[PDB]
Amino acid sequence: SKTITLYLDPASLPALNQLMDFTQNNEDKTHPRIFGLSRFKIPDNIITQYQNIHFVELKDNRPTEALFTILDQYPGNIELNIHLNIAHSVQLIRPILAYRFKHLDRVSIQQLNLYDDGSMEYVDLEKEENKDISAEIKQAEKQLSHYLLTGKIKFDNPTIARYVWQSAFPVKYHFLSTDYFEKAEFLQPLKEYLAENYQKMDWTAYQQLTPEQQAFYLTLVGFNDEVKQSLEVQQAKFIFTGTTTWEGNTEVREYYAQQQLNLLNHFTQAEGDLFIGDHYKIYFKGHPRGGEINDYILNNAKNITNIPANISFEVLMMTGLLPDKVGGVASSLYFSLPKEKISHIIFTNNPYVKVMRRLGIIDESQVIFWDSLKELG
Ligand SMILES: Nc1ccn([C@@H]2O[C@H](COP(=O)(O)O)[C@@H](O)[C@H]2O)c(=O)n1
Repeated sequence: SKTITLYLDPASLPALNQLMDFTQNNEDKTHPRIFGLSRFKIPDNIITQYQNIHFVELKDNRPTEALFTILDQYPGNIELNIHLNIAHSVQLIRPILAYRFKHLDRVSIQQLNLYDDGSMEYVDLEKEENKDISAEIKQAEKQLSHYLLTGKIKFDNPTIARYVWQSAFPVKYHFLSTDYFEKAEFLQPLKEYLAENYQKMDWTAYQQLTPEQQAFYLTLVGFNDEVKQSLEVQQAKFIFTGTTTWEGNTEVREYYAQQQLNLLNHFTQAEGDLFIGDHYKIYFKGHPRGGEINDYILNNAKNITNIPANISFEVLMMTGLLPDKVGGVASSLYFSLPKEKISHIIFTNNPYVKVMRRLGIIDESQVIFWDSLKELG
């Protein structure tokens, strides 16, 4: 049989890891590959070097039936090597299971590689604090069994169902935070259940690539020379991190733009509650989905250097280009940021807060929210 590798991710963290996997394997120019990465366009110069390389759109967190046409090109026995986003794993593998169903003799699942979406997994697990995890796991395994057998999705506990793929396939999980699993006492039954099927995301993998593969990887994530250089200057550096909002509105986006500009000034103005001192060069790392929110900071702020919003913050870590201090709105990027580089984390009782306090990312101090900082200026 042939092995076909599928890389599916609507978000960004998993994509970063999958792109690394691609890079690590990039010597093989003919291994069938199917990219379903909503946030990363593989440039055409790289595309033209590979054969049997395919692309599928995602819609509603699942590949479209365009996937069937790709797969039909491989008439032999095929084994599926699948990389997914943990939070949306159930939906992302739905059409693959559907296709498998129409082709039992030829199509089988080799294994699954699951990666965290971000803070979302943790916030959702935090909400199961009061439940009997052990009982929840068994229900999940049983319901997953029904899905695999009927194609129908029905989970009493959709959060816990994300973690029971062991019962069906060889799987490896890559967690943003292993600590959460090891330290949260109510999750001890999930931890033991997972046994040897998980590991921490290895942010040092980049260091082990050859220099040409590094240049290659940088092209996939879009970390160009111009950005690299401004982060190599020899001066004290602070990066303000932006956030965004789902709420496809305007009054909310606008409000978020205003508050985030205010939060910036609390960091950068002498009268601010968060004032960092006047010995740092200021940088802005807007949120990749910030849109107008990011424009708003660049249009109204003063002596600040922009790090193109599309570049995922974790790329700076991999390339060793982390600044001295990082501050801004609570974000998935703070789960992997070295502790001594945290200036201050602000939020917009609260499970996101509970998660970060449990992980020690924030202390017992007293959470600062958006709306408690006065309008400076
Ligand atoms: N200011 C920001 C915010 C998020 N991000 C990217 O978006 C991902 C998810 O972030 P949020 O949890 O903040 O939505 C982060 O892991 C990071 O890769 C960024 O690069 N810069």
